[PDB]
Amino acid sequence: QISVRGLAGVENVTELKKNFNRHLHFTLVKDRNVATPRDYYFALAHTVRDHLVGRWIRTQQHYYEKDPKRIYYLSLEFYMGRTLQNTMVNLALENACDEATYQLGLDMEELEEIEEDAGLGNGGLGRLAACFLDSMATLGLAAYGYGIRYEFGIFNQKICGGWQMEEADDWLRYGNPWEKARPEFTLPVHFYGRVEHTSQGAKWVDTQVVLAMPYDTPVPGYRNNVVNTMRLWSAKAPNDFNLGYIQAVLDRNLAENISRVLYPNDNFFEGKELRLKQEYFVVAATLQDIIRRFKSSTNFDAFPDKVAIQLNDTHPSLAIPELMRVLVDLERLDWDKAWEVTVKTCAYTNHTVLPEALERWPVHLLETLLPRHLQIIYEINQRFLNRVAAAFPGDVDRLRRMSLVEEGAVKRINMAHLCIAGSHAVNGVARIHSEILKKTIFKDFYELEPHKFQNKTNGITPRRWLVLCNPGLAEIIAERIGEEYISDLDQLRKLLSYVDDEAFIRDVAKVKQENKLKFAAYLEREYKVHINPNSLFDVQVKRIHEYKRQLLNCLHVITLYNRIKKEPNKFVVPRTVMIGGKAAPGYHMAKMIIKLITAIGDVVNHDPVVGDRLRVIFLENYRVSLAEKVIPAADLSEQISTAGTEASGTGNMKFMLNGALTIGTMDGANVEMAEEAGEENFFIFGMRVEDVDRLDQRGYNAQEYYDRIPELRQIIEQLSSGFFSPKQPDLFKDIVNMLMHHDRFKVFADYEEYVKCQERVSALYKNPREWTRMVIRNIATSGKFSSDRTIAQYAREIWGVEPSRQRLPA
Amino acid sequence: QISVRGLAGVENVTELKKNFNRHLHFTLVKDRNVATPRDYYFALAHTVRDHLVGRWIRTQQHYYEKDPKRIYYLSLEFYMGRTLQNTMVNLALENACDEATYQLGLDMEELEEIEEDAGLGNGGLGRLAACFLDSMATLGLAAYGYGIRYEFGIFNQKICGGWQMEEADDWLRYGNPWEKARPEFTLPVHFYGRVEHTSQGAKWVDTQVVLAMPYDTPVPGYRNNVVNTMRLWSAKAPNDFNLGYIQAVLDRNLAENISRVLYPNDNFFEGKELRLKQEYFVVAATLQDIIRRFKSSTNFDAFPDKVAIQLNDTHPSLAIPELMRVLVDLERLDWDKAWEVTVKTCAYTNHTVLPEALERWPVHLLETLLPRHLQIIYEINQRFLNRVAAAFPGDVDRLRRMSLVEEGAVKRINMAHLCIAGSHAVNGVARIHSEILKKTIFKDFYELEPHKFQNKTNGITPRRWLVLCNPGLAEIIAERIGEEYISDLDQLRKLLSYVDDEAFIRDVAKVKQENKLKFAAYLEREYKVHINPNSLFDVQVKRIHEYKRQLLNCLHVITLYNRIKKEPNKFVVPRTVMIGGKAAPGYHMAKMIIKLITAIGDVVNHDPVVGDRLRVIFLENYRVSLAEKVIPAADLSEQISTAGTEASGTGNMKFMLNGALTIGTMDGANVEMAEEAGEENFFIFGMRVEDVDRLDQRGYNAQEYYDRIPELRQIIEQLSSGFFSPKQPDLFKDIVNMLMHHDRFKVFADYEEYVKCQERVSALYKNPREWTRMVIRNIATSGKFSSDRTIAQYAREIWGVEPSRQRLPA
Ligand SMILES: CCCC#Cc1cn([C@@H]2O[C@H](CO)[C@@H](O)[C@H](O)[C@H]2O)c(=O)[nH]c1=O
Ligand SMILES: CCCC#Cc1cn([C@@H]2O[C@H](CO)[C@@H](O)[C@H](O)[C@H]2O)c(=O)[nH]c1=O
Repeated sequence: QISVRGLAGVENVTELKKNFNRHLHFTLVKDRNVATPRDYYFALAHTVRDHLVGRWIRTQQHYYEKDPKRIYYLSLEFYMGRTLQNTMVNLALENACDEATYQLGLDMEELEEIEEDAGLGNGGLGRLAACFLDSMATLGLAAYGYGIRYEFGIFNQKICGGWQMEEADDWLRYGNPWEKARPEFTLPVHFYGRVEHTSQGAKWVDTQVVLAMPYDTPVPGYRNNVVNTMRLWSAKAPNDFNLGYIQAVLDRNLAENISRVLYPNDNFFEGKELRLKQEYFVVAATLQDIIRRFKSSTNFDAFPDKVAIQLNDTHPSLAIPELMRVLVDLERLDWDKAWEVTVKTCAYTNHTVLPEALERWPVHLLETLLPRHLQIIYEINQRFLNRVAAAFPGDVDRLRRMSLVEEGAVKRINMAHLCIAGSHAVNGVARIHSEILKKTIFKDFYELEPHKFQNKTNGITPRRWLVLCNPGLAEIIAERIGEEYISDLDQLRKLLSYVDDEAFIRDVAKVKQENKLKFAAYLEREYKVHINPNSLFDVQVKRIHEYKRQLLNCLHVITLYNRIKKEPNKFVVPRTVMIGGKAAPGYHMAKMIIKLITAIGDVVNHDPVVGDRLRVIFLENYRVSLAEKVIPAADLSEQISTAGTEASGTGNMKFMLNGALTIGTMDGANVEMAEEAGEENFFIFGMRVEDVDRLDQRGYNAQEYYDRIPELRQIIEQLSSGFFSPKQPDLFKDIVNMLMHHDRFKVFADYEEYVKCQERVSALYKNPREWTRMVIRNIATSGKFSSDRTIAQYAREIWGVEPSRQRLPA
Repeated sequence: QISVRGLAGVENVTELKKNFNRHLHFTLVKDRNVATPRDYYFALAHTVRDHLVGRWIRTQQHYYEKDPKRIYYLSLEFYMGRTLQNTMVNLALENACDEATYQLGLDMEELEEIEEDAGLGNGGLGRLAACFLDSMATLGLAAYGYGIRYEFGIFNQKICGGWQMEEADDWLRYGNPWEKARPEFTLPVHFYGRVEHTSQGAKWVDTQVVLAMPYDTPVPGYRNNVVNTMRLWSAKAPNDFNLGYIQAVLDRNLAENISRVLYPNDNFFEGKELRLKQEYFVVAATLQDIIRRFKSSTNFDAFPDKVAIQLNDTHPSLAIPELMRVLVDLERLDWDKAWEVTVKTCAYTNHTVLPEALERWPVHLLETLLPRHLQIIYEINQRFLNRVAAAFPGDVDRLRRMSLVEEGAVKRINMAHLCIAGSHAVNGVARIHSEILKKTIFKDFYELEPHKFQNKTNGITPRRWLVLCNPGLAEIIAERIGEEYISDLDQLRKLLSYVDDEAFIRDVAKVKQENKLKFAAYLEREYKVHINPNSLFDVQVKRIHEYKRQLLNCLHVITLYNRIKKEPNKFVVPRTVMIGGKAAPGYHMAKMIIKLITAIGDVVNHDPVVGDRLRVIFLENYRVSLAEKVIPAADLSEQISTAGTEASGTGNMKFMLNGALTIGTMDGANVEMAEEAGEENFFIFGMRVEDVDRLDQRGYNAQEYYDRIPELRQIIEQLSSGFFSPKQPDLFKDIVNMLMHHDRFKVFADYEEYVKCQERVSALYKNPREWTRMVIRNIATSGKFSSDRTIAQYAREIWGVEPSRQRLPA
């Protein structure tokens, strides 16, 4: 069908069809009279997985023989999504399977829709993990993702009467054809117990044992025959466990609960024991696996030349005292030497500066659960604070600020402080974010060790986020410049000499129109909701958080509605405003925000005066596979975090890649996107970081905006008075209250400039042709935002390994 | 190698080898450098399972087209053991795989040893289920086993300092290649709630929902290409379940605990809620599956002509009120008609008369858990007691004795009474057992409905219990008479004209000698224990229970030991006495018995005066696959239950089939075995049933035996005084106590006659040739004890279907 989806050679198609029928008969134990479309999905999925395995085995073999430095990416989240289409794209099988399945009388696309998302993440942090893995394999690095195999991932979101309801995400119900259980590599992990001191050193004893059983998932590189491994641990009880006989067997579940469920908090710390067990679990089991692999090559000086461990935020920060524990207590190296190895091995990536998101573990927790690690942490803190003392003599306030140990109410360990002390490199995830670390929360650490601090601006994989979700756009780009851009995204610059080409202008507009027709139809079929496809598609999708200011967007929507009612017969550029995202379960304000959005939709969508000029849709169950549909269909990308709060953002990059214009604050990667496209090709508004700081020190008084801006006062009164909630007049008193008296994110301060920048957007949209040329200018400069670039920088500047675009033999 | 294991045709062997390598590469994702013998087992197992599936699909299809009456065997236990070798035997693949694996440089036998037993049963009742399934498939009946898929089966037994220790049997750890999950046929099952009465009839509401997910296991017939289905249900939570978010997800395990673990009590009732949930669960989910299958053929008069449900004891007795519930509350048939259908559909098999084993459920339990079923039960009891009243007017004591409802302390439902009332046929499991039912516990029910009562003497499958475990013996039998006996065991009679053939005598003795050498070597390799293979192998293996009188055997062993010490230089026929079996966890006396046995072994096995004349070995972890090794190696089979307590026994049959002589009481099937072999070819001793009854009514006084039998007094004093437990002189005071004052099983009363019958055994053993001719006479008359005969009788006399030895096409 389309040229970027590979060859459909007669030999391949005939071969695919017979393996499909074999799996249906032998693996699935069905015949064609009883098979449902789900069985068809599995047969296709098993048939596609056969193509990986040979490559997977050879790649693991090549690494054994060639013995390169290995990268270990430790993360509590891997937000993978579906694997089938991605696997086909990376093996060039897409058109062959399309053809093969067509001939069997099946629709491949209808089959793809049956696959469950692997939702083993919350949002951006877990999704960066997934892009990173795809990029490591594409660049031929000998790289292993390590995490937890959660039985339940991020919950499924349902809306009932405008409120979010949470349902268990039972993603394994039908089986997962992508994983291979490896019970032969089960490893013990210890908890509780106590520390004995001997002649021979410390010993950790009387521990409970949880077993960690690994599951391997293949991660294929783009068309290079590399297939790396994502290893996820599952918790299993030992067999003498407790060993009522009955009750002892039933209690085996208290051990296995460690890997049962992903914690649904995003940018918010919760200090729960079960979460700490999860953190230790992945770290303890992964380090033994790493040491084991290293011993099959006694002399640990070469350890840092054979091993890099990346920490995906502070979730796996216990890797640091754990590496020490093993090195000092079990291998019996002296402190100083183990410490050199540790620092040289480990590196730390920070993903936020929000105070409520940082990990600070109560000492009484570590004390019970991990008494040895606490001793090690105390020792680390003591020797660290002696370097600080020595370099800044007499500065006693520095010592209390830098301490890994926080005093006060209950003593806590600051886990970020631990990571900085124990890593040779620390990085933020966009340039402005990295500067903020150096200027604010990590300032003291920077003056002590400037050479640790770096930036590695985030990116996204152009395989999932362009080829896979947007084949139409990929195809027209490939007609003009070839296919090489898919693994070298900088090549999109060449699209700049097509900015005045009339055929290209029309092709970009045509693709966008198709994606919108397809998305509108998906809204009607799967959610009985009616949208006008000629409207501007104004979309904000990401987790629900006050810092992301979904509330700012709400105020704009209500403003547009009020203007329509004031002058009904005046022309306005019509929009569909879509907003989506999950709220963490205990986060009451986020849940109120979701309810406000649908309340606004109840009023606006049923006003006959509005017609099809304005539509407000809340997109249910936002997740990876829903992003692959809505992103290509969007015209305006909303990236409107208060400046200084969005560390980087990655959705922003998804939208730029796929031909939507961006309205955004100078926050996070937005600053670098605008700089790449040129600020003229970007809808920038609102306070900079500097302005936010000026307003803080003076005092943020919301009443001031409410007094000076009549459009805003009318919205607040409408909110206060029951206009959007006629049966519960006082439903939104929490929101108005926070807006008026405790807004940490200054929603009013950006309101005026946001509404005005929004009119500039509608104006550009009235001129289809200039809208599209600006789109071409975005797409054409999105190259920097490939995770291949991000990973090459990690490889050269942190891991000390060289990337490779070379094919391995087939 | 041996002719009964099929052809090894060049085409088959070449084909087997390539599928083996395919599975190793594609299913297991290993290559030959990294594979361990466990991977080899799996590759063989997957390669063998491919041969079933085509047959499995065609058999399920044939039943759809031909629409015969279906048999449903409902049981809480399926004691399957290993599947690989059995599968090869039934498909005639054994020598081909042997050859195929030989050429790949593997030992098939070493591979077979890696398979976990499916220990989803306790002992004889669960094992009869397994023989029955094999026989139903061999006889071409359209028959389905239904049960629970336990995550943990009967516990693994370890001995630590002579005491039993219990370990979780984690049989699924590595996966089960034999089962196919079928999550598409998940069914809801209800609990708790309450009953509402409407205009329209009763409604059961406000229930908790547990989902039942089915797993299908193939059951292949012998060489006839029939492959039937064993369907086992797993408990799953619904997704809105509880829906802390965290805690709600973790609590999903309270629902799934239903299928977590098999209750380890054998011949002992425990009234625990979790057990009742298990019973309802299998019954509720199986009946919907049955009704569903029946509707794909509204008029329920034909239901009994399309469906038979066998109840494997009273465990699934709730099938009766449940069938009523569905028929009356959901299909809205009137009471009388639903009741006719129910009785005509259901039949009940009783497996014991022991009072402590019978199920009597406290009403307060059914009331909370199954309020509707209780109402239905009350109604059943009322209409039943009106037939009784009408047929025996004024007999008020009969009414209290026959009531499904027992009065007293706490009210209970007698589940046996329910089964008799609601079934068209009730059967015991051996002739004497069936007469006892008619004369004692079910006498009143018999006078009301004589036509319900039948006998169906148990049997065992000659495929597992001869061909599979004893190929040597099968081969020499086949040389003389052909192969047809394997599915027509009555043909072994022909062996009678070989009783005076010198070559046959030597071949039978030679096989026995081989099995003993092989078993002795298995004892040294796997348990570092040293045995003399020229000794008589005296074996008692079965669950540990006072009724089975392992204690009687102990007294004999101690007697032999004391005779040796009295006259050390007198010749005695040397023996290895092996005793094995599991004790239920809370059954203190059974655990004392195990400890006594090993205590006897500590003394006897280290006395230099004894030499290798007497050895006492306790066989650890007795289970199905350990039975397939020890049974063919045995000379004397010990079947020594007090007369009237062993309903049938089936081990007894295993041993007769495999060339051991039997020492036994006239109990259970022993009566019919002796009658088939001739009492001269059998070592019968002790009280008959009549004698036991005479002693009861007079009073059993143990002191009397202790006063008259000096050999016995010496054993008791030795026990009392610390001879067998030097460090805890009083260790066995519980045993001596029970023996002296509360023996419900009259161990002393049979002691004298047992010791004397034992000397007669040693005497016959001194003359190898006459020992062997007696063996030939046993083997040759074991035909009656084929479960094919048992099942043909169930088919003709209860189910109303005709068996079929016809091959289905390949
Ligand atoms: C203990 C660690 C806590 C921190 C954090 C988190 C950061 N990010 C996102 O991480 C994404 C990947 O770097 C960024 O693009 C985005 O700006 C940022 O909010 C998340 O999506 N969730 C988080 O919990
Ligand atoms: C509620 C039902 C209770 C009863 C019973 C049981 C019977 N049998 C055995 O069932 C075997 C199969 O019929 C017999 O050979 C044997 O004599 C008998 O003890 C068991 O092995 N376990 C039992 O629990």
